[PDB]
Amino acid sequence: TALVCDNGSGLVKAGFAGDDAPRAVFPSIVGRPRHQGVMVQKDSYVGDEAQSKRGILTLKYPIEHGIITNWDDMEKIWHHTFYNELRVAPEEHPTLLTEAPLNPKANREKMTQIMFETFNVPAMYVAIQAVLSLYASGRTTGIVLDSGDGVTHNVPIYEGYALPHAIMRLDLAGRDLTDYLMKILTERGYSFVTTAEREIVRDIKEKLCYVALDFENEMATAASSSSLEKSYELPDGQVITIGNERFRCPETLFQPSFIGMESAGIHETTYNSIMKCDIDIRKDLYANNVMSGGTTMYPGIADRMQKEITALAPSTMKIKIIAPPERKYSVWIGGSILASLSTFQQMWITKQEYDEAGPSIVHRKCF
Amino acid sequence: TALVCDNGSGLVKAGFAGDDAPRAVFPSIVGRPRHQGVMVQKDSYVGDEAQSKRGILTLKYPIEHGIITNWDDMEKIWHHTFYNELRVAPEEHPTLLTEAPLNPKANREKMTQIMFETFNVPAMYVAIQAVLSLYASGRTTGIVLDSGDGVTHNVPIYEGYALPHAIMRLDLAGRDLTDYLMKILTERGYSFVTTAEREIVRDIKEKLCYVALDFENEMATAASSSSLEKSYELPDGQVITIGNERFRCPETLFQPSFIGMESAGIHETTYNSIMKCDIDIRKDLYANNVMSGGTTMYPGIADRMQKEITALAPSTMKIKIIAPPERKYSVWIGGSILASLSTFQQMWITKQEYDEAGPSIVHRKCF
Amino acid sequence: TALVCDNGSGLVKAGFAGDDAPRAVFPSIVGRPRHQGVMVQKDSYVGDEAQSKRGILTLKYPIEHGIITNWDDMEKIWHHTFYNELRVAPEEHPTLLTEAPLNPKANREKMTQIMFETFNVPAMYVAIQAVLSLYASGRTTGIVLDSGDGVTHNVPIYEGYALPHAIMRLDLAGRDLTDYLMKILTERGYSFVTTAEREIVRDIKEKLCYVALDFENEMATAASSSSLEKSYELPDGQVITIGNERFRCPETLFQPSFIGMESAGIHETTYNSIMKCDIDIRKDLYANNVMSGGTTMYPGIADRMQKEITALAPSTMKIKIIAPPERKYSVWIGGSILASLSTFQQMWITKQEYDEAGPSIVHRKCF
Amino acid sequence: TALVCDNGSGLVKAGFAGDDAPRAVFPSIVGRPRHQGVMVQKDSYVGDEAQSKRGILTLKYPIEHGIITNWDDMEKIWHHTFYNELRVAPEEHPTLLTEAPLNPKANREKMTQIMFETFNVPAMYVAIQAVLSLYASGRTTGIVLDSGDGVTHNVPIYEGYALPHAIMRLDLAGRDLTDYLMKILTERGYSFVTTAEREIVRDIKEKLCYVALDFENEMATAASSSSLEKSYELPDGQVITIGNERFRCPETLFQPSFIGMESAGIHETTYNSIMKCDIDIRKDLYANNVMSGGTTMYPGIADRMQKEITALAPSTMKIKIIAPPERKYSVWIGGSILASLSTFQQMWITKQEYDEAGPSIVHRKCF
Amino acid sequence: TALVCDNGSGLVKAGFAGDDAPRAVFPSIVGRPRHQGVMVQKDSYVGDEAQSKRGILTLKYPIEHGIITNWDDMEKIWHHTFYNELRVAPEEHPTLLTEAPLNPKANREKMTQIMFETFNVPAMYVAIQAVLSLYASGRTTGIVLDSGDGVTHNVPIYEGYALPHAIMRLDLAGRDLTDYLMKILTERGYSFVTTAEREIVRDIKEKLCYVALDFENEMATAASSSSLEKSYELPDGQVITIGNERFRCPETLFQPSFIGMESAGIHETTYNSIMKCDIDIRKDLYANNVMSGGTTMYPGIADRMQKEITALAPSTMKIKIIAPPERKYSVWIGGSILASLSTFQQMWITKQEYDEAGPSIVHRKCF
Ligand SMILES: Nc1ncnc2c1ncn2[C@@H]1O[C@H](COP(=O)(O)OP(=O)(O)O)[C@@H](O)[C@H]1O
Ligand SMILES: Nc1ncnc2c1ncn2[C@@H]1O[C@H](COP(=O)(O)OP(=O)(O)O)[C@@H](O)[C@H]1O
Ligand SMILES: Nc1ncnc2c1ncn2[C@@H]1O[C@H](COP(=O)(O)OP(=O)(O)O)[C@@H](O)[C@H]1O
Ligand SMILES: Nc1ncnc2c1ncn2[C@@H]1O[C@H](COP(=O)(O)OP(=O)(O)O)[C@@H](O)[C@H]1O
Ligand SMILES: Nc1ncnc2c1ncn2[C@@H]1O[C@H](COP(=O)(O)OP(=O)(O)O)[C@@H](O)[C@H]1O
Ligand SMILES: [Ca+2]
Ligand SMILES: [Ca+2]
Ligand SMILES: [Ca+2]
Ligand SMILES: [Ca+2]
Ligand SMILES: [Ca+2]
Repeated sequence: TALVCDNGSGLVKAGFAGDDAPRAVFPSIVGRPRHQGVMVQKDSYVGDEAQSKRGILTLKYPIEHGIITNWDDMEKIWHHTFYNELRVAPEEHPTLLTEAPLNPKANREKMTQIMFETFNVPAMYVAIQAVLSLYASGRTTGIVLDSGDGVTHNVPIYEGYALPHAIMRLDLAGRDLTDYLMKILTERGYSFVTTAEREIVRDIKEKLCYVALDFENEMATAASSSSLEKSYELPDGQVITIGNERFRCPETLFQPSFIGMESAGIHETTYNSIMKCDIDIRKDLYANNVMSGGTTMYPGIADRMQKEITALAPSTMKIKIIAPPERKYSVWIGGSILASLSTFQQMWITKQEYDEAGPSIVHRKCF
Repeated sequence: TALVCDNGSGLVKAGFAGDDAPRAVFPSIVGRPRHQGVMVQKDSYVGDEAQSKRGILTLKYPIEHGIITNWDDMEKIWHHTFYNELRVAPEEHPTLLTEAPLNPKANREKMTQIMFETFNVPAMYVAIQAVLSLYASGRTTGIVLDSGDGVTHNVPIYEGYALPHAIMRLDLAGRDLTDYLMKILTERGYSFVTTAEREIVRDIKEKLCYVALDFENEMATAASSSSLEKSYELPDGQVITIGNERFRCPETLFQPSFIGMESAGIHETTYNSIMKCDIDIRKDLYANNVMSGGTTMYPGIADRMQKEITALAPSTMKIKIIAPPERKYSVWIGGSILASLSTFQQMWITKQEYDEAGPSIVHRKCF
Repeated sequence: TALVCDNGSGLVKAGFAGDDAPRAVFPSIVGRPRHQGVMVQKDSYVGDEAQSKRGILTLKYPIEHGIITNWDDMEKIWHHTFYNELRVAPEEHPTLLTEAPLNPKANREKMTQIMFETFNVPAMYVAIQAVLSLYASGRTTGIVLDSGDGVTHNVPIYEGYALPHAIMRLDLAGRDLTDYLMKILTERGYSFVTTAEREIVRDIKEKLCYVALDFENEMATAASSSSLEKSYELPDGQVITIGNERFRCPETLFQPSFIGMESAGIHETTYNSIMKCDIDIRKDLYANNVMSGGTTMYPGIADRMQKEITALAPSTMKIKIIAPPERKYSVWIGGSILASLSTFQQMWITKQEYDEAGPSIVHRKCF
Repeated sequence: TALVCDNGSGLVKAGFAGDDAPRAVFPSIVGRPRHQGVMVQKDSYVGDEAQSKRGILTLKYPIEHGIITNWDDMEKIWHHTFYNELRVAPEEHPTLLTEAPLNPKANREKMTQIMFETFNVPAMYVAIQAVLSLYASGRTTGIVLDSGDGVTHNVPIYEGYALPHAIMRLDLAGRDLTDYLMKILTERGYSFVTTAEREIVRDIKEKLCYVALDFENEMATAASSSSLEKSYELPDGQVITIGNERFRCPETLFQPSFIGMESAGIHETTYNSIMKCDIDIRKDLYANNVMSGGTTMYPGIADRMQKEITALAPSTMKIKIIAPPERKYSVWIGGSILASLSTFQQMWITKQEYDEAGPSIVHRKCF
Repeated sequence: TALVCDNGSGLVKAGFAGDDAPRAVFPSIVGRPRHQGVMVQKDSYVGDEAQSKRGILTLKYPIEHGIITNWDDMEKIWHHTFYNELRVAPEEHPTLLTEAPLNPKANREKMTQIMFETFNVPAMYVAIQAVLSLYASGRTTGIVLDSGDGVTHNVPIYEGYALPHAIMRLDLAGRDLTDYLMKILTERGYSFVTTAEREIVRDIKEKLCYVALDFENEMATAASSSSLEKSYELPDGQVITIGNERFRCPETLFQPSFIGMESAGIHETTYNSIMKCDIDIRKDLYANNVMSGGTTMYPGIADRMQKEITALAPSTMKIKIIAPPERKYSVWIGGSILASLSTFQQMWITKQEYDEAGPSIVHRKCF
């Protein structure tokens, strides 16, 4: 059976092809002790173990904005995934990996070299995340908006054909929203600075943040009463209360100037991607906006996207946002479907054709 | 076998590693005759012999506030410990010594030079007292409050890692409480002035003093009736009676302004040490307050610490004070466990590496 | 004429706009008697009077890390500043106040409410300290590194435009270095514990501490000879000698792990702030590193910053550290220039627009 | 007008507030006949009358070491003071009384009960003797060394604030020196045994004893020649000659081991009191050593104290001993100043607040 | 062999060291003829010869109250002791002499000068009588009450250390009791006036006097019946009868006011000496009251001392009076033990060190 490993900037989603859910979901973090040991303990911790000991660790993400920046730490995470989480021998399982579009070419070349020389997989494949999200929705046409921890990207697909010139990629996703929430939480006197405290702010974001339908009207409501304020208990028992920060943090997705970026929000980027496509397919793309990734899980984000794109598109077009309840795992679920197709069993990069072409084989066999 | 010698400001606790109790416990005192001998007697007396002849001696503690101030007298005490109490040859026993944190560096350097050049030990090691107390409790996480005769100090440890920036040290312990009891005993007309009479007041403190749960409510009870008053027979048959002095003396631990100190009490110091630690480990520290040392042996001190820290900590935190019945010997018991570990046998400072680095070897091998 | 009051965590710098130096510079401290008065004396002392009577006082800083934590004590300091130091009526002087960036919003709201309701100023304004430092240097472009007693912060400014997303703030400044010096002075047997003795250590720091160009090479020099050791006479005539503590204390600015912080040093933070800025302005920022505040007054800190940033920046960039000799008062001097500009006279928050908008007016009129 | 009564162990100093000298100075003695009356005389004699009839009386001091041990005899002395010496009605005069610090609490409680119930004073107050000595010197800062007939005590005061934890009390004063002189006078064959003869030795002490600057060098001078020997005529015409006894008797103040005491001399005790004070006030205490009491009236004691403290203090400190010529009455003179202050008229313990609180009112109204 | 000469006020006890009893015991008297010789006899008689011819002699004691008042007569007694009683050459025997404590310094200086220049002893030593009594009892701890013919003195010794400040000396002993018995014998009409008749009264005292357990109850018994009356035959055959004089004479030891002295009795003096000692040794002193000297030989004096001290001491203390049957010679027996110790042979004052230091050598070599 094939292995499906979705190495996100934030989480590792790993499992076996054919299943309906990832078997192993854990943070893509490596932690190392920052204090001195006095009781006569490992050199580093990975995943959930690093998350539970984060009080005495410095946490490092080896993947930033979909790009692997620390290959020694990324090998620790893959090793932890295969041997400790899946408890499997990689030498007998074809491994399907994922990647954001418009990534550096050396990224997937080094992924290929490590899978074939360090883990000795029989075959591997690198798919594009947004394409897998369309497999999970059971569609062959649609513009996918995938937003994870590192990258937000749009990929328009029509009848199984990608329009690569219309692919959009924005280096603004969950981790940037977490950093922004940390910044605006200082307005109320709350100081989160360490990498461990960043994990606390991320949990605050996932529980209390939501997308306002009308941002300026929501800002007036939060300034007139405390009906929007909610409380959250920190790990040490302290209770913090946040008001408009709940919807100001996800508003960065629609107004990237909040964090100093010049790019347009995800609604304009989606519309700009559709407008780069041929005029005869735009109507089908307007009706099949597929959202995937953890950053699309904010309450109200589908209604806001619906409202924003409707204002940009012609009035006669039917705008439909497809937001499945399980869209946090759409990339893995789509990869599980793809790796189980009988038509896909010819698409694997085998060890034989890697030995005669080097790691550059991945560029002429994977989109 | 290894020797474990806990040189406290008040008592010497010495024994062999692997045992469950110190073999030799005696006062860390040197006494010299202050009168003229007329019957044709030693130049000085050490330990229990000085305590039994204290009527004609001036008693001197060579260790004050965990710092050895008289090295000639300290050598007499170590000599008495090895040859008279343990009856052992130090040249064939690795010796584990203890020290309070944040001590002067010359203190443990001169300890190393004396052990290697005067007693010619094969190896030695200087541990921190609070760390050894955590070994004795069988824990790897907790904030240790060790209070002996000289020093009260807090050391937070999480998963075997010390947080040195959160270590607190207060030069207020048993000997300061004894001096304060001597002062407030003059309110009833009892005058203790000599060093021998200070030993009598110390015995009064250990037998009659206790910690009040509510100090101001206890002061009103002692002022309304004599139900709190207790009697004590002096060595010469005189009987003294003390009332609120029983709980006013240990109250100095929680209100150091009684003796003119500006520092906060041991409850606030414990809380300040926890608040200096990372927020993700505070909950485990709140549940693992370990008390050790003779000054934590007052009846009611665990209930008072529980009450005081609960008022400082958030209401959802579970405050648990660990006060073992044998906590007066926790430092020695922990040192006996550490010196018996197979993983510790590489941590000794051997005579070979001392001959090539001098006494400064102790700073890069001992915490 | 306008009043310029720079309320630092450590010092109050106050004076009149148009002058070239603050008229009143005194410690931002409130002292209260901790002993019992027996001679038939005020309830509290402020500023220089508290510093001269500190032997019998407990000293409190109302501002910690640029945040006012005791508003009753802060009102005493402002009252002392206006009526006793400047000897002025605040009801007839617009008051320019300063603040660190990324402060809690309630801080400058309560500053506005006190200035308008307690002191009844006609107008006020809250400026950012680093921006004022750029006014003092006569520049419109540069990255300001301001480090006082409470906060170290970087603000990059290009052609008069701030890049707020690149603003960095580190809660590590002079007071943390003083606390660290107090800790490592115990290595030589010197014990400073009281708030009054902390003022002695601060004076030791300002006179003997310096920044080593190469820290590890300086540590080897101090360990081989006593050429680096210097003496200092305490107020009671005792003489202390310190060696490597002279440069170990300021080294915390470049290695915050000395005090248990995870953040990067001030050189990496400066470089990270420049790298967050647009690529077209980085060359001008590299050539205009402006240092201000008392914590940048260590001998050798400009040469060390020059060396550290040069190692981080590309080799073709010209790194220039601007360290004026009067940079301890740059914030006040810049505020004196700003409050005297004819273009600034429209920027004041007047009492009229405060009466119709409440203290929240300060957020939409002050950066 | 207020009455100022300084009840010393040796002398009663009584007078009216506002005066510059006590009106009544007489010995605090009660004498009773020890022989049989044959001529057909009182039951007891008080003060100067007991001193003139001491040949046929047994003399008793009701105050020993500042503690009233015979309350029936002490009432006789107070009665003699009010009605026979001052010739006044105590029911119309507030009475200021004095006491040594660290006295039993029952001492000043019974003083309060007798003044309010036996003599029916309208108001009373119990001051500390050393504090009054500082009033007499016109100072608000200084360490007072008061040594009378019963108690030697040090009280450091800074800016009107006492440091109670630094108060030192030594039960070694004039009466112990008299007893020691009686003992060493037997070396020359002179035998004084009765209580009446003790009064003769006291007069010898006050006339011939002095403090040697260098004791061992003075002992060699007295052993080589008779230049130090002086004569004294006893009441019966016999002439005695004393040599080194002149300076051996006051040397007990600096070497209390002469009379079997373990405590340090008055110079070390003064230095130990200063060293218990905060480091920032020690320089002012070194320059303001105030001496008071009859036992500081030995010729050369200020030069000896100056020499001894200079050897203990750092070389850069300026040691200044303040020894007024009228320092034998400093306690009374200071009490006369205090009782005449307009600010003190609220400090009296009135009869009204004594009737509602009992004699325990004196503890919460008097230091 | 060494000579041990105990020169008491009443008797000379002389012998050789190592023996268990003095070889020569005779009265310390010199008699001279007071009538005219008519038969054609010495100029003076010494010792037993003076006692047998006392009818025609005037008897003189050269020692009064332990002080040699007639040095020409004392030389006659020493000459009689060496040549007539011991029949020995003093030039070949080290001589141990005794003395009461608190004696004039010239007394033992002139003893040293006479022994070295008149008798030319090779070495000599002056011991304290009470210390020798403790040697005789085989103890190293105890308070010795030695009462001879001239002096009653208490010396507390603990573990071989004397407490000189607690030494008590009372110039009331056997000779004062003899004089008092002579006075109260006139109540019955018996007149003894001459020095020879004083020797008769002394013999009456030694045979008939005893100490009453309860004095006032014994006085009532003697006044109701004649059961206490005893008879005594004078040398001329006359028979005298005495009643309450038997116990009134020794009662002066417990009530010195009988002879006009102000001092306390021997029981209070013993208790006052113990109370001057450190509190930790009082229990051992209470259990080791050693009595010595001829004046402690009255029947019932140990039971009376036991009863009197028990009433003064705390009820939990065990009072034990050690009264050996041979305690009349305890000083000599102890001196015989001391002079025979091998450790004492370095303590002698030799003729060599006397020739270089003069008679003042005795003060820095003898206690
Ligand atoms: N309920 C939620 N609301 C908002 N954000 C969420 C929620 N759940 C997860 N996220 C965010 O989604 C991001 C990563 O999710 P995921 O789609 O797995 O991306 P990746 O594949 O990069 O790990 C994280 O930054 C996380 O904060
Ligand atoms: N039962 C008790 N109650 C109160 N204090 C005690 C008790 N037992 C011992 N102590 C105090 O503990 C102090 C020293 O104990 P210890 O922990 O051995 O410290 P150290 O290691 O410094 O000798 C002494 O000052 C003693 O007075
Ligand atoms: N010469 C110096 N060397 C090192 N530090 C100094 C020097 N002078 C002042 N400082 C430090 O600067 C800090 C505060 O200076 P300042 O810039 O006025 O800050 P603030 O505005 O917070 O008062 C103090 O902590 C002080 O110790
Ligand atoms: N000139 C002097 N020299 C030495 N001692 C003196 C002199 N005058 C008085 N004294 C001593 O001072 C003591 C008491 O003086 P005082 O200060 O009045 O004390 P108190 O208040 O206890 O009576 C007496 O013991 C006396 O012997
Ligand atoms: N049995 C006795 N009862 C009472 N007193 C006695 C007795 N025997 C001797 N004494 C008295 O003891 C005194 C001297 O005895 P001793 O101890 O030898 O003293 P010293 O050494 O002064 O001669 C004499 O005064 C004598 O009266
Ligand atoms: Ca993803
Ligand atoms: Ca200890
Ligand atoms: Ca500042
Ligand atoms: Ca006095
Ligand atoms: Ca005798």
